[PDB]
This record gives sequence, C-alpha cells and structure tokens, in this order.
Amino acid sequence: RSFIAAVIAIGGMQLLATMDSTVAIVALPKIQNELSLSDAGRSWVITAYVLTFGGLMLLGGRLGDTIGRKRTFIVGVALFTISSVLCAVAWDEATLVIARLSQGVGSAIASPTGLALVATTFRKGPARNAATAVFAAMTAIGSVMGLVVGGALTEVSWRWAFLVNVPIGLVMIYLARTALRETNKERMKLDATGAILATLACTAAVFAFSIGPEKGWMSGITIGSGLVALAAAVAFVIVERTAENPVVPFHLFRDRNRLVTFSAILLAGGVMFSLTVCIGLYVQDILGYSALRAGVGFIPFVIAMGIGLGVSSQLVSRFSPRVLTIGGGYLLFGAMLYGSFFMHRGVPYFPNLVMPIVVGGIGIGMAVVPLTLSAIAGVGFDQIGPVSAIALMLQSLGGPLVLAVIQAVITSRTLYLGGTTGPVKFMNDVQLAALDHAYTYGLLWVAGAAIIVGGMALFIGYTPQQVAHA
Amino acid sequence: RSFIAAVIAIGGMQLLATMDSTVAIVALPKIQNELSLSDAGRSWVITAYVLTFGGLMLLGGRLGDTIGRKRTFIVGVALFTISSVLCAVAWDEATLVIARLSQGVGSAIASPTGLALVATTFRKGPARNAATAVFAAMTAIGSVMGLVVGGALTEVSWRWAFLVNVPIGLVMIYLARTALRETNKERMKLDATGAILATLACTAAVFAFSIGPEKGWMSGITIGSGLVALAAAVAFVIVERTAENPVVPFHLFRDRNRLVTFSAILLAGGVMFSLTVCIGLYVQDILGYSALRAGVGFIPFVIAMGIGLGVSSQLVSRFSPRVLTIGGGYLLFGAMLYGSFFMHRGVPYFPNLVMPIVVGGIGIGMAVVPLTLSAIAGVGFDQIGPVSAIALMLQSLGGPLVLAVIQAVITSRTLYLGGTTGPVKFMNDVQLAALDHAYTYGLLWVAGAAIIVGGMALFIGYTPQQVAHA
Ligand SMILES: CCCCCCCCCCCCCCCCCC(=O)OC[C@H](COP(=O)(O)OC[C@H](O)CO)OC(=O)CCCCCCCCCCCCCCC
Ligand SMILES: CCCCCCCCCCCCCCCCCC(=O)OC[C@H](COP(=O)(O)OC[C@H](O)CO)OC(=O)CCCCCCCCCCCCCCC
Ligand SMILES: CCCCCCCCCCCCCCCCCC(=O)OC[C@H](COP(=O)(O)OC[C@H](O)CO)OC(=O)CCCCCCCCCCCCCCC
Ligand SMILES: CC(C)CCC[C@@H](C)[C@H]1CC[C@H]2[C@@H]3CC=C4C[C@@H](OC(=O)CCC(=O)O)CC[C@]4(C)[C@H]3CC[C@]12C
Ligand SMILES: CC(C)CCC[C@@H](C)[C@H]1CC[C@H]2[C@@H]3CC=C4C[C@@H](OC(=O)CCC(=O)O)CC[C@]4(C)[C@H]3CC[C@]12C
Ligand SMILES: O=C(Nc1cc2c(cc1C(=O)c1ccccc1)OCCO2)c1ccccc1Br
Ligand SMILES: O=C(Nc1cc2c(cc1C(=O)c1ccccc1)OCCO2)c1ccccc1Br
Repeated sequence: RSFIAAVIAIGGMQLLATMDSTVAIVALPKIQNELSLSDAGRSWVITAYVLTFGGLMLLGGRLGDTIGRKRTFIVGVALFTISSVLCAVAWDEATLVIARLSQGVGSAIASPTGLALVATTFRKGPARNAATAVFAAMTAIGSVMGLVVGGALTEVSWRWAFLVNVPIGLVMIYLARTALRETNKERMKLDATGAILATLACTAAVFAFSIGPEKGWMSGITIGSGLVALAAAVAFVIVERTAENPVVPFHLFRDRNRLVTFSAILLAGGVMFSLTVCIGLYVQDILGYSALRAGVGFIPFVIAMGIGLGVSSQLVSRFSPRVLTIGGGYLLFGAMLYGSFFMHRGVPYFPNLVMPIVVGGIGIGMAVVPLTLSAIAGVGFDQIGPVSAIALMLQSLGGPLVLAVIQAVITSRTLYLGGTTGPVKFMNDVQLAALDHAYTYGLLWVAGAAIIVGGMALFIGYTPQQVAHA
Repeated sequence: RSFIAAVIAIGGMQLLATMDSTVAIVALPKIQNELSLSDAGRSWVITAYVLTFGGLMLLGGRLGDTIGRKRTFIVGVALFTISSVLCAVAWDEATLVIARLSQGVGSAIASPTGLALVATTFRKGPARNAATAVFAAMTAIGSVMGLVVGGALTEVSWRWAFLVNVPIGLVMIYLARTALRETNKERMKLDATGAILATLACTAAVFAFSIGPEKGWMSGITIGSGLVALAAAVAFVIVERTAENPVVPFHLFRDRNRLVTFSAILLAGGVMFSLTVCIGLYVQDILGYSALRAGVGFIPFVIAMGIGLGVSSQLVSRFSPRVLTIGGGYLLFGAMLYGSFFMHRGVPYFPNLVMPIVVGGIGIGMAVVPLTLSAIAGVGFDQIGPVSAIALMLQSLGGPLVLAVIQAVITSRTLYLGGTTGPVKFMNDVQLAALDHAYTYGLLWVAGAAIIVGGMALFIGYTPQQVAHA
C-alpha cells in the first residue's frame, strides 16, 4: 500500500497535465460557440497555459530545494485543482485567460517536482525502475482518458469537462500527503536574479514564438520580444557564472553523456509531439472518428504501452539504455512505416489501427523508461531539481520546433497534390483526398526524425550499473 | 516437369558462379602452400576471374541478340564447366591464372543471358514471379554449398573442390537443352566498335582498381591504366550516339524509375557484398568456426531465405515493389542491429546466431524478388539483353565501392581501440578483442548504408500491374 500510493501520488501531475491538455483540445470548438472569442482568441487559451508553463518551469525546479519537494508538490497541484474550477466558471475571454495562466503556474511548479520526487524518494534499483514505469504509464493513461472524458460529456457542456480534474486532483493530494515523507534537509537559498532573468527570457521567447504567426514574423513586436528574450538570456548566462546555487548548472552538462542524453530527449519529445498531433488531426479530420470513439479506440495504446513499460522496467537492470532505446524505437519505426502505406480513409479498425497502435505503443513504452532513468542518472540531491526541470523543459521545447517543419511538409504537399489551405469542413472530397495523402506522406518525415533520434541514442554509453543498480 | 526443369536450368549459372567464388575463397590458403605463388599471386587468382568477368559482361548482354539466348547460355556454361576442369589440374601460377580467366569469360557470357532468359522465357504473371524467386533462391544455395563442399573436402585436396562444379555444370546444360525452347527470332547485328570500346574501358578500369593497392594509387601504371579506361569510356559514349543496335541504350535510363531502380541495386548490392564479406571474416577470424561448420551453420539462412522468397512471390501480385523492398529491408535492419550489440566472441549458436541469420534471411529474400522484377520490368525483347547485363554489372560494381569504405572504418577503429594491422594468426587476445569490437562496429555502418538504400527505394513508384501482372 505504501509503495503503490507513492508511485500513484508522484505521477499525479503527469496525469492531470496531459488529461487537461487533451480536454482543452476537445472542448476548444465549443468554447468558441459560447464565449465567442473569435479566431484570434482561439489560440490564447492554449498559448496562455503554454506561455507560463514554459516560462516558470526553470524556476519551479530550484523551488523544491528552498521550500521542500513535498510541499512544492501539494502547493503546485493544489493551485492546478483550484485553477480548473475557476476555468470551468469563466465569464468571458479575460477570465478564461487568467484561469489558464493560473493552471500553467500550478503545473509549472509541480511537474518538475514530480520527476524530482521520482529521483529522490525511491532509491536506485528495482524501486526506481518500477516508479519510472508507473510515472510514464500515467502520462499515457491521462491523455486517453482525456479523450474519453472530453468526448463523452462534452455534449452536455464543456464546463463539466474541466471540473473532472477536481476529484482526481484532490485524491492525488490526499495520497501525496499520506504517502510521501518530508525529508528535512537544510533549505538552500534561492537564486533571485538568476531565476528572474531565466523566467523573463523563457516567457518572452514563448511570447514572440506564439505571437509571430498572428501578427507577423517581422512586424516589430515579434522580433522586439525576441530581442528582449535574447538580452535576458545573455544576461542570465553572464550572471550564472558567479552565481551561488545556480538555476541552471551549465558546468553539469559537460559529461559528454548528459549532453547526448539531453539532446536525445529534446528531439525524441519533438518526434513524439509531432506524432500525436499529426495522428490526432488525421483521426479527427480524415477518418472522422470523434473524440469519444477515438478515445475508446486508443485504449489498446494504453494496454500496449503498459506492457512495454512493464517489460522494460525488468530489462533495464540487465540491458543498457542504448539497446533498449534502439529496440523500442525500432518497433515504433515499423509501426509508422506500416501506417505510412496502408492508412487510407475508410480502412477497418482491427487490421489497420489496432496493430500499428499496439506495436507502436510497445516501442514507445520500451524506449521511455531507459531515457528517463539515464536523464536522472548520477546527479545528487543538490542538483536534481534543475536537472529534472531541464529534462521536462527540453521535452516540451522540442515539440513545436520539429512539428513546425512537419506541418510545412503537409501544407507543401497538399498544394502539390491539389488542395486548399482552408478548414476541413469545406472540402471537395478530392481536395480531402489530397489532405489524406499529405498526412500519410509526412509520417515518413516523422520516421526520418526518429532515425536521427536513434542515431544519437548510439552515443548514450550508459551501462546498466549507473542507471538501474544499487 | 517442364516448369521445374526450366527454372532450375535458367538459374543454374547463379548456382555455379556463386558456389565457385566461395570455394575459391575457402581453398585460397591451401593453393598457396602447394603452388607457392606468394602473397602477390594470392589476389591474381581472384582478380583474374573478376577482371574478365566485369570486362566482358557488357559484351555478353548484347551477345544473345546476335547468336541466341539459349545457345549463348549453353556455350557460356559449357566454357565455365570446361574451365573448372583445367583449373583443377593447374601446374603452376601462370596456368591457374589462365584457368581463372577462362571461367570469367564463360560466366560473363552466361550470367547476363541467365537473367535475360528469366525475362523472355516466362510470361509476366505468376510464372515470372515464381521463376524470379527460384533464380534468386539458387544464388544463396550456391554460396552455402560452396562453404559446405569447400570446407568438407578441402582436407583431402583443394583440386577436388573445383571438380565438384562439373557434375553440376553438366546437369544444368542437360536441363537447359531439354527444357528451354530456342525462340527463333531474327538475328540482330552486333555493335563492333561499341562492344570493343566497352570491353576495353571496363577491363582497364578493373585492372587499374585491382593493381592500385599492389603498386600504388599514383605510380603511373594505375593512373596510366585509368587514363586508358577514361579515354575508352569517353570514346564509347561518343560512338554510342549514332550506334545501330547499341551495347548500352543510354536513352533507356531516362524513365526516372529505371534510374532509381538501377541506383538501388547498385548500392543494395554494395550493402549485400560488404555484409557477406564482413560476416565471413568475422565468423572465420573471431568465432573460429571453420568452413565446414560455418557452412552447416548457414543452412538456416537458406531455409529462411526460401520462406522469404516464397512469401514475396505471392505478395508481389498484391503489394507494390516499394513496400516489399522496405518491408524486407526493415527486417534485415533489425537483424543487423541485433548482431551489432549482442555479437561477441564465444557466444552460443541458437540465441545469438540462428535468430539474426533467420530474420535477416527472410528480410533479404523478401526484398530480392521485387527488385529483380522491377529491374526487368517493361523493356521488351530487343533491349532486354543489355538491361539485364547492366543490372548484373551494377550489382557487382557496388561491392568494392561500399566495402572499401567499410573496411577503412574497420581498420580505423581497430587501431583506435588498440590493435594490429597484421594477420589474425599473431594476436595477443587483447588486440583480437579490439578486432572483435571493430567488426561489430562496422556492422552499424552497413546498417547506415542500408538506410540510404531504403530512402532511394521510396522513389521507385512501380505498381504491381507493371511488374507482376498479365
Ligand atoms: C518520448 C520522450 C522520452 C524522454 C523522456 C525523459 C524526460 C523526462 C520525462 C519523462 C516522462 C514522459 C514520458 C511519457 C510517455 C511518452 C508520451 C506518450 O507516448 O504519450 C501518449 C501520446 C499522448 O500523450 P502525450 O500528451 O504525452 O503526447 C506526447 C507529448 O505531447 C509530447 O511528448 O499519444 C500517442 O502515443 C500517439 C500515438 C502513437 C502512434 C504510434 C505509431 C503509429 C503510427 C501509425 C499512423 C496512423 C495514422 C496516420 C497519421 C498521419
Ligand atoms: C560519451 C559519449 C560520446 C562522446 C561525445 C561524441 C559526440 C556526440 C555525438 C553526437 C551525434 C552525432 C551524429 C547524430 C546524427 C544522427 C545519425 C544519423 O543521421 O544516422 C542515423 C544512422 C544512419 O542513418 P543515415 O542514413 O542518417 O546516415 C547517413 C546519411 O545521414 C544519409 O545521407 O542510423 C542508425 O544506425 C540508427 C539506428 C536506430 C534507428 C532505428 C530505431 C529508431 C531509433 C530510436 C527512436 C526512439 C523513439 C523514442 C520515443 C519514445
Ligand atoms: C541484393 C540485390 C538486389 C537486387 C537484385 C536485382 C539485380 C539482378 C540480379 C538478381 C539476382 C541476385 C539476387 C540473389 C540473392 C541475394 C544474394 C544473397 O543474399 O546471397 C547470400 C549471401 C552469399 O551469397 P552471395 O555470394 O550472393 O553474396 C552477396 C553477393 O556477394 C553480392 O551481392 O550470404 C549472406 O546472405 C550473408 C549473411 C546475411 C546476414 C544477415 C544479417 C545478420 C547480421 C548479424 C551479424 C553477425 C556477425 C557480425 C559481423 C560483423
Ligand atoms: C514519392 C515519394 C516516394 C517521395 C518521398 C521521398 C523523399 C521526398 C522523402 C521521403 C523521406 C524524406 C526524409 C525524411 C527525413 C528527413 C530528416 C529531415 O530532418 C529533420 O527532420 C530535421 C528536423 C529539425 O529541423 O529539427 C531532413 C530531410 C529528410 C532526410 C527527408 C528527405 C526527403 C525524404 C527522403
Ligand atoms: C563507439 C560509440 C561511441 C558509438 C558511435 C557510433 C556512431 C558515431 C556511428 C554509428 C552509425 C554511424 C553512421 C552509420 C552510417 C552512416 C552513413 C555514411 O555514409 C554512407 O553512405 C556509408 C556507406 C558508404 O557509402 O560507404 C555516413 C556516416 C553515417 C551517418 C555514420 C556516422 C557515424 C555513426 C553515427
Ligand atoms: O492527443 C491525442 N489526440 C489528438 C491530438 C490533437 C488533436 C486531436 C486529437 C484527437 O485524438 C481527436 C480529438 C477529437 C476528435 C477526434 C480525435 O487536435 C489538435 C492537435 O492535437 C491523443 C491522446 C491519447 C492517445 C493518442 C493521441 Br494521438
Ligand atoms: O561468403 C560467405 N562467407 C565468407 C566470405 C568471405 C570469407 C569467408 C567466408 C566464410 O564464411 C568462411 C570461410 C572459411 C571459414 C569460415 C568461414 O573470407 C574472405 C571474404 O569473403 C557466405 C556464404 C554463404 C552464406 C553466408 C556467407 Br557470409
């Protein structure tokens, strides 16, 4: 009971953040019908959460040291649960933006502390391997349940979908309080100036990136904000040289195996993000599956991923992360190749969707556990805070960068085959066939990126003694 | 009985040529101890066959159009059979060279005609697909038989190893005489100047490439012969402009999927040749399996390849050559990755050699049939000669080019890990471990080359109607 409550409590914010993220995507069309926030306002509800999630994440890593990791986990999760209630009673556009900003602040504080808790509470060995498998398991369970919950009761209203995080948020706070021990260490002074410039640089960079498409990549407010991001980043690096208790220990990423590992998760997160988005839009637009049936159809992904994670936890103590990452990616590579050739519209479910999803899930499950263990391998307790934050930050940062290239390929080929860059709701059934072949073509580009990820996975070079022993 | 005698007869030269090559490899050390031809002559027995095999191949493609494809097949195989008897009674170094030259001339005349017989004897449809599988099947049966026969009765004498080709050589002539019909077409005049310059250019290019390492890449006989190859090649291209009945129809390779397909088999053949040479030296030097037990240990490869060829022959009428080539290569990719991580000296047979060999065999067998069908797809009868000759030539030309890069990587890492560039018979068991890990490393570079082959295979764009229908 003590072990089971511990792993469930630690992985709670992974369940909440991913489940809330998918519910937001499902409920975004109906927010437009009610609030009438226009097409400009459609992205602010998504970018508001992302803006402060990425802005405050590096602050949230070191915050667990100077206040405590367990208290930081409850405080961060509690703010998220409260923010979801305010989000579900939004009056207008302004209230919904402030509510989404508050959720990201709560999730920015708690997400790094969740992975840092994995590193600290469970001693290296089978306990950390099992905890890592469960931590990555609830990441996938949340997203599917978001589709099912979002797709199930979105008909009655979109407000009820957001209130569903309150029962889950409260039970995780109850489990965390009654199953985690506040290890009383000496509190460490926070880097005031170092954290201010990091938060300023990250928020400004995200603002410029998000606001570019809306207003223009050279208008002046985009590059103007990017100039402030560059200025803060340079001043942050200069100040961190002589900084005590740094927000980012740059000296730490000189091991020649931390850089390789942290470069791998950066692009591996980009491949995973572009894969979920592309498959999500393809299932929604081409197949027309709807959220409820799409969510119920992805249950085999969760069961398949659970098998891959469970197997890999046992295998990580005998095989190095190098082979397991390549072995898992190899399975995913076949699943995406199969889905790149036999994925026309109207194909049945069992032979064409159950198999590649199940095979791909085991590949993702197998490769996630070794990467997570090697990310948090051999750091300490005074430097595990920021290192966990950077692993989350690089995972999320690689999403838009790779996906931007992929979406350009979808758009380029959709015009080449004959198609329109408008909404799917107006298509000629031949422009819609062009879009069908554009998505299937871009899946090869995602496969090309996955090859590069495996290319630098060959430089990881961690033995299983460092990551999953003692 | 007519179909079985036909397919066995047509692919007989592939059995002879491949089997003879492996027997010469196995028997080379014992030829040295008797004839005492020194290290300089060690390669002249191998390069003499290759020098004239590549030199006369392009002339042998057009030779069936002016004399007859059935007559050319019997004459070529008969000269190979007669040359093997002379090769087995060699008195000294000079006569062994002349005997190997005569074998290559017979193989150069028969090999292009053998693949031309596949295209012309069997109508497009299930007959050609089954004949292609058998044609490729007996290439691998021949290689493994060369190990088993070479390694079995090498003990008594190496001369008996070369006489084993006479019972097989005679029966393939008998089958070809009583199972192939001489389709009486009008004989087409031969290109005199074009064939002469093509033979001169190819022989000089091979002579310069072969004699380079022995004498040096800049001595004057290397670039001097290379100068003759370039002068002949340029003159050959000039006279082929106004050539009636050309030896190489350059205009034919402008379809944008003939170039892609023929570039695939060039580098696909280079990948395959480096894979057998690297695995052959690894098994010989590191594992110390000896020829007889190595040959018996590769019997699962023949059975595994037979399953792959048999499955692919039925699947090629429903799936395009694009997906089958990628599907076959994907299986080979996993086998080579598995062998690149869990292949140390001293590992057992069943878990570490039977599985990667069987999986790799099915992968190669699956990919071989679609490539062969698309290579000979949509040509005719008056241009099938040179097209098949070019396909055999590019397959054989890609071997040394890719293998030169792979061997350079093997050597470089052997020194990096701490090793010696001498023979394996003097090793310190720590320099042999460095060589062991060098071969395992170079298997990754072969896997990188296979990926590039897969990328080019996506541009084939043949439907199954063009290659395996009607
Ligand atoms: C991977 C990082 C490793 C380092 C990780 C180390 C760094 C520290 C963090 C550790 C914890 C994170 C791991 C969590 C598990 C991995 C995430 C995941 O897997 O989560 C499920 C996902 C939705 O949840 P998420 O919100 O997490 O999504 C991803 C995030 O957004 C961005 O990472 O859903 C899917 O799997 C999509 C389906 C997969 C398809 C399989 C292939 C079939 C292709 C056929 C084509 C058919 C259609 C045609 C189409 C054209
Ligand atoms: C101490 C350490 C070191 C010190 C420090 C030393 C210095 C650090 C080195 C950094 C990286 C250098 C190169 C990185 C680029 C990637 C390599 C690459 O580009 O080459 C990939 C290679 C060949 O192919 P290419 O054709 O590209 O090469 C030829 C030309 O590029 C084409 O012209 O392929 C492979 O063998 C990879 C095998 C695995 C792939 C199959 C499975 C998928 C992988 C995992 C996915 C995980 C998903 C996770 C989701 C959960
Ligand atoms: C492929 C061309 C397609 C276009 C073809 C179209 C063009 C026209 C011609 C068509 C007919 C040719 C096809 C014949 C079949 C393919 C050849 C083949 O397959 O023949 C068996 C081969 C020996 O016969 P060959 O003499 O023909 O050899 C090749 C030639 O020399 C050059 O092509 O043996 C082997 O398979 C080696 C073992 C394979 C290993 C599998 C992966 C395991 C890796 C684990 C590593 C463990 C050790 C570590 C190591 C470090
Ligand atoms: C008609 C069909 C057969 C055409 C498809 C063949 C090519 C047009 C495509 C198929 C896959 C593509 C490759 C897939 C992956 C990549 C990796 C890509 O790099 C990235 O994804 C980098 C992402 C980043 O910027 O962070 C560069 C192009 C490349 C080599 C692509 C080059 C073009 C390729 C070979
Ligand atoms: C010892 C540890 C640190 C592992 C490090 C190995 C990697 C640095 C190797 C393994 C796979 C290699 C790649 C495999 C194949 C290729 C294709 C190669 O070009 C070819 O087409 C090779 C075949 C040829 O034409 O000769 C260019 C380098 C590259 C990307 C290689 C670059 C170096 C890589 C990444
Ligand atoms: O995120 C997952 N899907 C999606 C991601 C998206 C997206 C849509 C989806 C959908 O699925 C979907 C939604 C409504 C109706 C039909 C399908 O539209 C914007 C970009 O992001 C996902 C969750 C769990 C498991 C696998 C996945 Br692919
Ligand atoms: O040609 C095949 N092997 C070889 C190729 C070689 C080579 C050696 C071998 C051997 O095997 C071998 C020979 C003697 C003792 C032990 C092993 O030395 C020079 C370079 O070429 C082969 C044949 C059929 C199936 C698979 C293969 Br890999």
